Amino acid sequence: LSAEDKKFLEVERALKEAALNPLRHATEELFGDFLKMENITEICYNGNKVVWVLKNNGEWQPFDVRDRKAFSLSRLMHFARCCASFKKKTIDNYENPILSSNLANGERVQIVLSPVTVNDETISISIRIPSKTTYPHSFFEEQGFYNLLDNKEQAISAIKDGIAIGKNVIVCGGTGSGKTTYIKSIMEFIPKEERIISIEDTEEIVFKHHKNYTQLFFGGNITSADCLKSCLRMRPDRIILGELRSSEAYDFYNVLCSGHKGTLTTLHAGSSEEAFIRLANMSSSNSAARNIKFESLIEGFKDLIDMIVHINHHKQCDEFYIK
Amino acid sequence: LSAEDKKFLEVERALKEAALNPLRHATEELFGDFLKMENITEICYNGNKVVWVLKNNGEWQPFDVRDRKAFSLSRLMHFARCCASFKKKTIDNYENPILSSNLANGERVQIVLSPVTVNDETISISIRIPSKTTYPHSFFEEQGFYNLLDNKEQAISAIKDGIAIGKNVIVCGGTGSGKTTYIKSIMEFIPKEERIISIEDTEEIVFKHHKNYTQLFFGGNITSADCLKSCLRMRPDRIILGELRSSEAYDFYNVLCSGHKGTLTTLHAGSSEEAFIRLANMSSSNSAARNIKFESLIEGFKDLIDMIVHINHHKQCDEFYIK
Amino acid sequence: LSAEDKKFLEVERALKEAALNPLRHATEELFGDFLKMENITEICYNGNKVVWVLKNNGEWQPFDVRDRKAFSLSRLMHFARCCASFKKKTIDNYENPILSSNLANGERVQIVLSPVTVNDETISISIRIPSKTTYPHSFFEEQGFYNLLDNKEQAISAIKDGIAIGKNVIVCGGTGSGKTTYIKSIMEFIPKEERIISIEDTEEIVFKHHKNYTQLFFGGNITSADCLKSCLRMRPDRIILGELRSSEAYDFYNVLCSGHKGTLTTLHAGSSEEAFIRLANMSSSNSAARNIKFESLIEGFKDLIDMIVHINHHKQCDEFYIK
Amino acid sequence: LSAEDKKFLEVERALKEAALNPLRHATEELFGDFLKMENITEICYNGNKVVWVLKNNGEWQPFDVRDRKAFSLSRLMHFARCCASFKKKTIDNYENPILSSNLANGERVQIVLSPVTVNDETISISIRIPSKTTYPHSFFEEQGFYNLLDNKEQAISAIKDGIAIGKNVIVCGGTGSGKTTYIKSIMEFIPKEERIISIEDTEEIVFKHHKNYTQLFFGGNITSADCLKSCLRMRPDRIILGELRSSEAYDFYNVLCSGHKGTLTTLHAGSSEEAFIRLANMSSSNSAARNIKFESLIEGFKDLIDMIVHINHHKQCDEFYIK
Amino acid sequence: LSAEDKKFLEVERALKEAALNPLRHATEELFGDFLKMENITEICYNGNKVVWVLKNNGEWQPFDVRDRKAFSLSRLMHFARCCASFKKKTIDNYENPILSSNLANGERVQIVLSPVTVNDETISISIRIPSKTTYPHSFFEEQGFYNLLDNKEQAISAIKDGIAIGKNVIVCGGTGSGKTTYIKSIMEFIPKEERIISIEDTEEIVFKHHKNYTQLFFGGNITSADCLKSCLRMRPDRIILGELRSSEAYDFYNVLCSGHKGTLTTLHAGSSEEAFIRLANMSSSNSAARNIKFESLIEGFKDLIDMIVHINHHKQCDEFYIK
Amino acid sequence: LSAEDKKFLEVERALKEAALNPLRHATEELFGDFLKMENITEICYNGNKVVWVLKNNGEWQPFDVRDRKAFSLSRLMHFARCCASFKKKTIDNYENPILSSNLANGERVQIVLSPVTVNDETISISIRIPSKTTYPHSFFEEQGFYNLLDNKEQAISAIKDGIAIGKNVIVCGGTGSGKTTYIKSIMEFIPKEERIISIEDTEEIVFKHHKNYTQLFFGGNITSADCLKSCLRMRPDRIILGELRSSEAYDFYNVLCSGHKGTLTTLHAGSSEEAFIRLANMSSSNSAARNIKFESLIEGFKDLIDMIVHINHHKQCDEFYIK
Ligand SMILES: Nc1ncnc2c1ncn2[C@@H]1O[C@H](COP(=O)(O)OP(=O)(O)O)[C@@H](O)[C@H]1O
Ligand SMILES: Nc1ncnc2c1ncn2[C@@H]1O[C@H](COP(=O)(O)OP(=O)(O)O)[C@@H](O)[C@H]1O
Ligand SMILES: Nc1ncnc2c1ncn2[C@@H]1O[C@H](COP(=O)(O)OP(=O)(O)O)[C@@H](O)[C@H]1O
Ligand SMILES: Nc1ncnc2c1ncn2[C@@H]1O[C@H](COP(=O)(O)OP(=O)(O)O)[C@@H](O)[C@H]1O
Repeated sequence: LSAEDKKFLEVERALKEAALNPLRHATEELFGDFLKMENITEICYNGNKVVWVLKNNGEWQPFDVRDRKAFSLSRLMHFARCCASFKKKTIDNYENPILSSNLANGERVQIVLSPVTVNDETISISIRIPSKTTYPHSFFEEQGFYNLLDNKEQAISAIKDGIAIGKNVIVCGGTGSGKTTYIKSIMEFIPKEERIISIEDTEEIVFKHHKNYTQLFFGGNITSADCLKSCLRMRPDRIILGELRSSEAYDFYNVLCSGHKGTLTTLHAGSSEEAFIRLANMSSSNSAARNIKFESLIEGFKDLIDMIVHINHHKQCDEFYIK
Repeated sequence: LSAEDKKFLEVERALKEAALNPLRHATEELFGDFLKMENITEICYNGNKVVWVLKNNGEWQPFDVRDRKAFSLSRLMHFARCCASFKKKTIDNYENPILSSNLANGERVQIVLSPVTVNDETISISIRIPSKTTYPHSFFEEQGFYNLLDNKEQAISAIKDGIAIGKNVIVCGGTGSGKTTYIKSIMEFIPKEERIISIEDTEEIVFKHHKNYTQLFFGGNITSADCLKSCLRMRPDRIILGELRSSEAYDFYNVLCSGHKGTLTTLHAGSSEEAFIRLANMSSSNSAARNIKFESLIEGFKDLIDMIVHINHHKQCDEFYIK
Repeated sequence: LSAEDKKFLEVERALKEAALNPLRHATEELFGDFLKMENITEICYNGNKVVWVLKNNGEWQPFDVRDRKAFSLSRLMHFARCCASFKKKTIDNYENPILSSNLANGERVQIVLSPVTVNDETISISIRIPSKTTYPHSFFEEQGFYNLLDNKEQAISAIKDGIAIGKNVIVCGGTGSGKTTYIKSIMEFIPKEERIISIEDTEEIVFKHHKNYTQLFFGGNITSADCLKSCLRMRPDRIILGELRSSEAYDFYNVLCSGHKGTLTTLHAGSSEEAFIRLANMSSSNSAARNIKFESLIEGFKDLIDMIVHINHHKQCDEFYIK
Repeated sequence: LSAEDKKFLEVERALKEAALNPLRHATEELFGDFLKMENITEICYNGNKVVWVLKNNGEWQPFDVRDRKAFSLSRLMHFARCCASFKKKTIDNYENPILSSNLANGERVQIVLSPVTVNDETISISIRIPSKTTYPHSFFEEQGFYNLLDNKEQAISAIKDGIAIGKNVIVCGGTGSGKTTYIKSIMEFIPKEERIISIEDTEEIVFKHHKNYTQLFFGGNITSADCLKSCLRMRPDRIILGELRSSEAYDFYNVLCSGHKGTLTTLHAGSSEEAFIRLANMSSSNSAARNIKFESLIEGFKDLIDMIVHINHHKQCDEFYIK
Repeated sequence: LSAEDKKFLEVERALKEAALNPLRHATEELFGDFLKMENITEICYNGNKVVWVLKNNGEWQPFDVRDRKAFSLSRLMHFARCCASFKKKTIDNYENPILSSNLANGERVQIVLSPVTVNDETISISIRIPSKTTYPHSFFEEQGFYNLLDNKEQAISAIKDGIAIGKNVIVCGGTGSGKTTYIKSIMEFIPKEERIISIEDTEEIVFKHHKNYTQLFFGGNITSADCLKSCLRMRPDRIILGELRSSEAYDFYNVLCSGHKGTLTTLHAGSSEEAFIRLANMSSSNSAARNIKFESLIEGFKDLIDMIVHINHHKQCDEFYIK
Repeated sequence: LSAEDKKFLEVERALKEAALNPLRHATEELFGDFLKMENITEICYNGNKVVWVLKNNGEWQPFDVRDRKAFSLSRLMHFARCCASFKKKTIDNYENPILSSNLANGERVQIVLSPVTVNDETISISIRIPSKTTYPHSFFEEQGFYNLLDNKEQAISAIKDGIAIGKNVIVCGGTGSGKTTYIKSIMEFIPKEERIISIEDTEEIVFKHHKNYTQLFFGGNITSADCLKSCLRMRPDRIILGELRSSEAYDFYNVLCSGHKGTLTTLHAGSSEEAFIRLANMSSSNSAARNIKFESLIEGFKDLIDMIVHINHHKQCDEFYIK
């Protein structure tokens, strides 16, 4: 069937390779050395002959690229153009100086040009590196993930036993704090017989304890809401929503309201209460919420969310809310 | 008259068989062995050479299909196209990677293609098997359906008598819990002299006690609201609405507010209170509810619903709300 | 003037006869025997060779039509097609499987086809028979219409004296309970010098005690609201609104608010209070109500409605609300 | 200048007489005898060979017209067409069976045709006779207008003096009660030095005490709001708004809120309180009121209206609300 | 530069003169004698051979123009046509019988024609004469502007010292009461070093104590809001808003909310509190206010307005609100 | 690489210089002497042969330009056109008499022409000079910036330490008070290791303590919301939003609600409380805020804003709100 399968994919593969190879070459040329670096979370070029890399230890390390032709205005613009085209977009110095796209393997990219940047010779690029490593929960415990807590042994038992039972857990905190890395490690305590369905923007979640699952990805014309809606027609036991953002908020609400089994999700929020308040906000941005009261929404989540885990800028839990 | 009926149906039957036979063959070809299985509730192929089946006992059973040509990419894709075309739709790797359709006999089907799936060689399919068996209420009793209740004899008498009198009953719980199977066995206590009108998507309700009845089905351009609206112009005694979903919620509301006799329906809700809240929500998503207060809607349902029955994940009633 | 009047109507009559005669023949062919039956309220064909008739005594009587060619698929489809065309509509197995229309003399008809009905050989038809008989109030008294009341002689005097004075009365209850038949009998106590204007969908109201009146009928492009609005420009003493349904609700509201004389109307409602609540609902579905509070509407009707009469399924008054 | 004025008006007069004379003849032909009658308030033909006239004493008088060619269907229809065309409209048995128009001299006219009327041979017409007579306030006093009041001398002094000072007065009650006739006689107490601007549909208000004034009439594309808006740009002292209807309500509100001197108007309301509620309602039907609370609107009118006068069906004041 | 400047304006001047001269001649012909009159505030022609002039002493003085050809229908229509054209409008007896325009020097004009006026030979015209005289504050004091006050010397010191400091003052009252004349006189107490920017419809404000200022005027396609918005980009010390009316209300609100320096404005209102209520009303008519509460708006103005001055119909202050 | 960079920029530079040089000459020609002046904040020409300059000490200084050809009407008009064309706009005496644009180096410019100005020979121009100087925090201290406070040493320590920790600070006051100059000097206390991203209209913020940063500018089709939205996809540590205006308010809100690190911004508000109210207002003008309560928005900001600093018209802090 492989031979017969190769002829089946021949046309579609060919079309991707023609569109992606120019971008694979430009990406390696400019950022190969940096994308090879260990424990990095972001790479940024500020348009001034210096590349800034952000380590997981919260430190920014600059690199001089003054003597490289890859950081020549014409090479940078080629790269930008390869990025836009890959996602069927355009980037120019008029109606499209800001561009959102992805590299060949999925990492998100943000490019800005003149007139939006300070001047003529300044091109701005920033790439976000996905969570590509899985640390076992045991590791978190050893690194003292729960030490800033008063009920350390109570937190560690609520998480493990809570998720085994299928409670709706939310992991929140600021960017690059470890939310995605954390939800991944706790998937250990989901029974191995559970059917799991994930909704992501970029492949990050790995399945090492489950054989019955399906990954769903959004982008371009397929929204997050589309996937979630499709997900409900695919009989899941658990639903892992990569991260909440906007209108998906409301659709998420109803999924908890139909009394559905254990949902895992990440979200940007400063604390438990800022979360319950943030869930109501994002939820109002979606049409089918107009006739619903803000207090009605906040009181809903507070009744459906079984536990919230917040993480500070030092990658440690400093609040373990439980209902 | 059968000779004349046959010539009357000649053109429509020919058009359906032309469009449905490519589908019947492909469906048999891939899932014939699985659709023959007993006591199943779902069939899922996760695009990785294994077919997962969900049994009524809540267990998933994997089946290896590595040495089958039916699960070859070209054969799967032929099946997907046959699924789309049957419902006058299209499925492709661009603007239509997600598809909702039905098999020849009604079972709902969900298909996802790349770029939404994880990759190029991954096609995801999931089929939902309808409630095709009728178990007599006596059977539920014997299986200990009400054993988890403090008022067992009181519940069993509220149901039998309540429904004989024509009270508005609702059965909620999660997917595959047995709500449809339950409302079916309960129809025994509806007087045989009652005209019954049902509204379903897939044929599931059988009539073994009633001779005066009409079934209405929705799909495509015909909404559930449409059938409900036609229903009211058909003079029913009882109305069985297969399952509440979005906009129908509000039309449902009015039918209760007009004093109408015993309505029976199913809903996805975690509990009595979550139901009263859920009915208010879905009811707000429909236009002619704009000027209505959420508190007005929730209390309206509370006064009109005579009794709610919730079912856990073990197929047992764990709450018998009565007004 | 009759000769000169016949030539005036010649063209319009001819056009109706060409359109209505095919329907007069098809109607007699299939349902003549049933439309001749005494004390019936509805006739239904479920598409299974049996015609069900509903008696005023609440009993359904089946009739076997297995040996009739009028109930042949081709004869049934002809009938359906004659119904649609008469109201300038279309009925088919695609975008128009549900049809609402009327027979030649006004009775409302509801036809449903495949794919909405269960299958290929099932055509559903249901005809509602209008109130065509007038029972004198005395009759209601003799049949014990008010016996289930604690203040029987008080009810009988409030109705008679109340309507003589011109109070806003509402008759409510479920379908086929006798609301229309009741409002008709009480018209006896409206002074014979009153100018009366009725708004109906189907001619049912007769005038045996009044000489100064005008009947108004709605349908197709002329809504109920249109008639009511026209009615207010025709100087009425009393207004008899056949039955409240939707947007007419609000227009009805203002008619009571301008402090207008005695209005009679029927409505589907389970009880007094469900009525005041139902009047507010229907009233919000009409645009010019957006800026009005639900409590503002309910409190209005409660101040303008002078008495409500509710009727149960046994055709007896079981609640006589008075303000 | 009259010779030059005549040539200036030649083309417009010719165009009006061409369009109005077919109407003057048909109107004379059918209703000449009835429009000559004294003390009438309405003329109705119910399509059944009888013309009903409503006298100021509240009695209806029938007149047999069975042997008149004017009430022949073709002659009635000619009259209807002449009515429609005069106001650049159309009347037919399809999309325009209901017509609102005016006779040559202004009287409003309402015409209804089949299918809206009961049948083919039924044409309904109703004509409203304007307040064409002025009775001096002294006459109202002599007829016992205020005899139903506890504070007779106090009412009669509040009116005379109140209006002399310029307070905002409203006259309400039902159709044909005498509100317009009342506000007319009351104008006696408005100082003769006041510039008065009126807004009517039909000419009814006469000026026997004032020399500085301008009349504004609305109809067709010119709304009441239009005239009110122009009015404010004409520097009035007093404003007489013939009668409040829909949207004008809100524009009316603002005029009171700007401190403007004594406004006089008529409204259809059952009582003082029903008026304050009715003004809030009609005021909400106009856009620029969306963001205004119903309680805000009701209280606004209460503080601004200086005195309301209600009139029963016997043409007597039965409530004299003063602030 | 004057010679070079004349050639620069040659084309635009020529175009205005061709459009304005016909109107300069028609205006002098009909109203020259009246526009020359001293202390007048309005001139009105009611279409009945009499011109009414309104003196500042509140008296209307009629003038007979029966023997003038300028008041011939053809001369009046020429004048009307010259007015419409000047503002690029049209005036006729169909879709444009109401016209708002201005004479050559700015005065506002309102013309109404048949069918809106009573009849065929009646043309209505009304011209408002702008405040063209500046009385020094001392004069107001001598005429006893503050005598009806209990704290006369307190009022006179609050106004003088308050405006010197830059407090937000509002002058209100009815038309022709002296609001504009009053704000003009108090500009004496604005420090002469202040940059002043006015927003007017008609030039009325004079600058006799300030050298650094710019006048802004609205009309046609340039709204009041446009000017105010432009004004905020022209670094003003004080802002004098000729008069508040509608949507400008809200824009005005924000200008006070950004904590901006001393604003002077006039408004039509019966009293202090009617003003705070009127400011909230007009403010809601502007889109960007939808999500703001009426009580939220009223409480805002009440916190930002430092003092209100109301004037009665005798040109005297009868209420001096201070916060 | 500079040779290749030059050829890469050849076409864009040529296009800008073609469009910008006519502007550089005209600008030099009229305002060269004034743009060279020290410590100015605005330049205004009021169309009357005098140029007004506003000095940092709040004084306006007039300069006579009567004998200059640059202020000739044709030369001023050439300059206006050059201003409009540079920003792809048009300025004329019809539909575009008001213009908002910028000079060659960024300074904002506002131009008004007749009919908006008082007359034909009057062209109004006003130029805003950007904060182009950086004064060290120590300088503010020496000038007595905090001397008007009761808690001087407490304010000076809350600022230094507060900002070092990353609290959300806001600087408000009126135009030209020194908010931008203040936030600039305060950046000293932001750790040098922080990645800073700024959003301005005109380049004003300098970076003398930070090496990792990116500037974003908005104008034309690129909104402030756009840059803020791109900003969040660039991984900043601190975000400096030049100044809050309309819609950005709400996007700003969310950024605070996501727990994001220390944001610094400027706003036009009279005081702390006026700010919290002002943030709620501007935030409501943006769509996705519809379903949010004004009280919900005001309290949201209060909990998230860590400290507000207001500045009077003498360039001194007169209120130091801390949470
Ligand atoms: N009480 C029961 N005992 C054994 N099997 C059951 C029972 N109730 C339902 N089932 C089986 O479980 C499956 C799911 O039931 P169904 O009524 O369709 O669920 P729901 O509508 O709530 O998703 C069916 O195939 C049915 O035959
Ligand atoms: N006080 C009165 N006495 C006798 N006749 C009256 C009196 N008031 C009104 N009428 C007559 O009654 C009719 C209706 O009066 P009108 O003022 O037009 O009523 P409304 O505007 O309230 O409908 C008129 O023809 C008028 O001449
Ligand atoms: N104090 C005063 N004494 C005499 N005449 C005045 C006085 N104040 C105003 N007037 C005159 O009265 C008229 C009132 O108009 P105006 O001042 O513009 O008031 P508003 O804007 O409120 O209509 C003007 O023609 C003005 O010249
Ligand atoms: N504390 C200060 N002392 C002296 N001059 C100042 C001070 N603060 C600001 N300035 C000057 O005043 C002008 C306006 O300051 P700026 O920060 O741009 O105001 P804002 O943004 O609030 O309008 C600038 O030209 C600046 O150089």
